[PDB]
Amino acid sequence: MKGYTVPLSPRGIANLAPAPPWHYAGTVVGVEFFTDPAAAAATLPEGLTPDPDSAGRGVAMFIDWQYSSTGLEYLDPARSQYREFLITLDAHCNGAPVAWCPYIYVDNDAAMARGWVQGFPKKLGAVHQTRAYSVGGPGTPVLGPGGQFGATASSAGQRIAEAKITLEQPVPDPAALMSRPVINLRHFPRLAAGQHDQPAVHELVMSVLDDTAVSDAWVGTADLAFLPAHGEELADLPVRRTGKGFHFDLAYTVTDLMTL
Amino acid sequence: MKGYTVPLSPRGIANLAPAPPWHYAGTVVGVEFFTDPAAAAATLPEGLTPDPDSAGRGVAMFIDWQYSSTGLEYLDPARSQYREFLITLDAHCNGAPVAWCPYIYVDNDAAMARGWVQGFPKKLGAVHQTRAYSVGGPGTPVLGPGGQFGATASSAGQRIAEAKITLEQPVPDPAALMSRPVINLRHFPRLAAGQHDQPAVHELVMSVLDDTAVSDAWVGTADLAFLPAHGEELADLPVRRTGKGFHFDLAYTVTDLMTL
Amino acid sequence: MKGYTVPLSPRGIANLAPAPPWHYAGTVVGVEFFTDPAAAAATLPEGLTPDPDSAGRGVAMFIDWQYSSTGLEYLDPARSQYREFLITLDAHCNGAPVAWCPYIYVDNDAAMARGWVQGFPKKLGAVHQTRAYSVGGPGTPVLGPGGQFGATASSAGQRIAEAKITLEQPVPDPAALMSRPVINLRHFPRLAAGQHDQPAVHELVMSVLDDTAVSDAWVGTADLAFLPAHGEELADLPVRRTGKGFHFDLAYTVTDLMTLADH
Amino acid sequence: MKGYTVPLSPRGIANLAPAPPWHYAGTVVGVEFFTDPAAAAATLPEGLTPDPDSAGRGVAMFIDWQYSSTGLEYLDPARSQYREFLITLDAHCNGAPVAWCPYIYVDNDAAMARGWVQGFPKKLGAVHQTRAYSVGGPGTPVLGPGGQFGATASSAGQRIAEAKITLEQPVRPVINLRHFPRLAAGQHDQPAVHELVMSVLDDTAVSDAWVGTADLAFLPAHGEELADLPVRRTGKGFHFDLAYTVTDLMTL
Repeated sequence: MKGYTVPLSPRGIANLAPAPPWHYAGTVVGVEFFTDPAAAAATLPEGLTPDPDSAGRGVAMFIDWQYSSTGLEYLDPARSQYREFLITLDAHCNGAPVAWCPYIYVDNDAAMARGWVQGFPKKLGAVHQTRAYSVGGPGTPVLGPGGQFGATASSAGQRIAEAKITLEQPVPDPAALMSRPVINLRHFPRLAAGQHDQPAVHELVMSVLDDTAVSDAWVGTADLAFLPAHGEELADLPVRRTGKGFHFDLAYTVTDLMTL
Repeated sequence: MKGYTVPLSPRGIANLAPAPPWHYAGTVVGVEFFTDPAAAAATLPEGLTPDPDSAGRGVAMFIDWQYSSTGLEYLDPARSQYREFLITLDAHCNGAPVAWCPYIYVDNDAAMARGWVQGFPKKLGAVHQTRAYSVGGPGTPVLGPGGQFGATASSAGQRIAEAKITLEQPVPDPAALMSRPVINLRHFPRLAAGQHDQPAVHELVMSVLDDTAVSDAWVGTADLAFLPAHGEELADLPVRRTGKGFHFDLAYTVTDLMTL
Repeated sequence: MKGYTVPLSPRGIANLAPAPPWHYAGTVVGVEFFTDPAAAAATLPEGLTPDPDSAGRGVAMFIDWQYSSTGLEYLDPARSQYREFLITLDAHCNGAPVAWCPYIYVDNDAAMARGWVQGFPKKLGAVHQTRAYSVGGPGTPVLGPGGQFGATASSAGQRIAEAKITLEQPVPDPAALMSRPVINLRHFPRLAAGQHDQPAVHELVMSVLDDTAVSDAWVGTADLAFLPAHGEELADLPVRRTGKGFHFDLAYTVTDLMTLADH
Repeated sequence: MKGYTVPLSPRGIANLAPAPPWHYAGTVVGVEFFTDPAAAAATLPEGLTPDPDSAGRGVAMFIDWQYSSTGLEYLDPARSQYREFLITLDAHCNGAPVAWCPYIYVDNDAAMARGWVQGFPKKLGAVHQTRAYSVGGPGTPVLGPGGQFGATASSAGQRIAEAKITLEQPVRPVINLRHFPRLAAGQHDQPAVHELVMSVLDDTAVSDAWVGTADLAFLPAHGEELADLPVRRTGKGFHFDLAYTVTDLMTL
């Protein structure tokens, strides 16, 4: 019986995800937004406190990802490619700026499972972003000044987020786009009677990323809306205003995770 | 904060699945099959031994499920309805006949997550079965003698199982269809460096079903094949012989789980 | 080459749909609704006029279908099963009551193609309805008094319709359900430059159904709303009030189609 | 009653596709292949004849497409993005070399409808290709020598094509059949539209083109005939970006 996640199996192939290293390359459409500080604070786990400078600030990201491990798994895009929508909210952890992730949606089950292991609270959704093609022409925006990119996310057949950015200038400090570490919550419940309120796993974690790289980073303006949907709470973080729109490529490897 | 599974949230609505009770009503197309005893034995976890009488016997099931909890969630079929394919394999636990579930596929993420909590090693797949309609006519089989029903399962765009049954007569003892208790494995890994081989949760469990009911049960003949697929190991349990085909409605409630 | 729809092929198997007969068995959750008479009239093709008694009335249906033809195609549910949401609107054709279908959504491409051939203006969508299971218990409504059934439709990831019905009693006259014949529009455009407004096929048709049967028909109360969505116009027929809710099984065969007027 | 395709509507918004112009930008992973000449010939419509020099040759393409029209429709990727797998087969038209398209699969209904209008015999499928990301790293190949790309296509939950290319080195009109049947009794063998057409592309552009080696197989599937053009051997694999606009179609 081999495997990292279920199903465990004789050859360790059937598992939804094998053991790390997990490698990632993606393209991000991002929007800085501001919600009610109290609404953001309401989502925070016990160990985190509101950001004393930017409470209410968040970032919405729509990402086209490609995953691989040690065996050129990216040659199997029917399993290795997925699209993802998440928000993070500014917070502090012991006086240090961090980014809490309350909600995140993906269109792939393996990504969802790798997510839960990392503490990303992933559910299935349908996510899309405008793509730039280097050939150019009227079927594509330019990845440069004036380039417009749309993005959307749905869950259970309901639209939950719609966004648009217009690029203006290169990001002068690309590496600093990843400055705030992400905080997550590994959580796995119990089903034994009497224990439904006593999860087997429940721990605050900090995302650890190896060999992070950012390229082709652009900044501009942005529009963003969250839409009310049955069975979702994203829109309870209403967009009071939008800040910068961002477009960049992102790569890293995951082999570790810090339990806080 | 509130909720049973992730994401936890201010109102406990965004969670992929709320706490039990979980109620189920389903229609099952079932096929008894026989594979190599050694191939079946290779899938067994520590704690289970080969069945001394029927090693190699298993049952493939294709199910059209509807879920609900305490608030008429069946009124939201976009979330509550799903289709599922699984196999069980005859085994023994401490000299008692049981049914081990190595592989199971479902077309809904909430069902998948509830599955992991139960120890069902669910992955996403596309599952279909012929339906009988009371109105009759050339668009439907009869739920009765001569009625033919097809069923298929795919995962990652690859067909993994194809089945057909032809009904002959009512099941003589419908209550006995669910006689072998199902054994599963709750399993949730760690990502902390050095601990990828030390899962946080790893325990054999017995499925506990409340108020189990079966109706409209028919038996007849069957054909079943498992197809080799990249990233799957189902077809490593080759169908050497097909036994009985079954068609029945099934209902039960989940509130508990027995850790062995 | 062989085949009925594209792709045509050496063996006539690859086609999205073969020739009729097309057989259908389905379960319907239906809602009678009332919108603005002028909104309904705005969708009507040339040839149809407003209903002088019930202008603004329509019916929304959510259907779990199973298709088959001459070879037990229902044994291949990955191709033959699908879910469908449509509306019809009361109208008149030369003084006769008919039902115009402006919008319809389905989760299966073969159904979409067979639809286009019939003049049903089908697009892809995601459609669901609560199911009743004979075994009973807390996972299912009863198909009977008090039974509640929800239904929804989305397109392109946007929710466009949400419905609920509560059953009260058997339909008194099931034979008279959806008694208005359905009118559709076969339409296939041209792409040749200069001809983008000169479609190759453009004709009003009346749906012809063979051996129609209904069973297990119940009526009760209903709630229905259409939701605004980008790239959709369904919600421009706002539900001002709802009438009866319905639940029934439906079966028929298609082999024919009546052309009313070409272009 | 405005609109280009159905549904026609009061505002012309609900239609599956509006009128041209239709603009496209895409990335192609492709494989040249050789099947049995007689198998290719069996797919040919009236009006096309076997290629006297390369009968049996075809090309398989897996494409990640983005569409737009006159209103920045590419800002709505939930409708405007799609993935497509097709094959073409070498043939001749009136003594002249062309590429016949017998089979093609897309993951989007609007693309399927625009396809039928063009005479592409599109059905729904699930199509995927490896993507190259500029940022680089172990999650992506690098366009250039040694760069490896996989691609697959499925239909009705069945895998029908699997391909892989390895790039080595930097670097025919399509014929289709518009076809729309009749349902009126007695007329099921008498289609309302049935005409051979040549694809007309405006402002075509190709960029960043690479060729290399390739593997390709078509898998037998219920309800499909693609694998009845068995890949006997593969030629070149290739990778490139492609753009063009559609406003016209030539009836032959």
